[PDB]
Amino acid sequence: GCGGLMAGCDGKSTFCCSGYNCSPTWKWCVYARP
Repeated sequence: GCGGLMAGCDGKSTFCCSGYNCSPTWKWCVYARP
């Protein structure tokens, strides 16, 4: 659903809320920085 700032993601393809990005090494959603 909507997860951001160390939010539980669990999935390298899981999408966060908005502006966040799930990390495959930490399994959570944090700020995105390409």
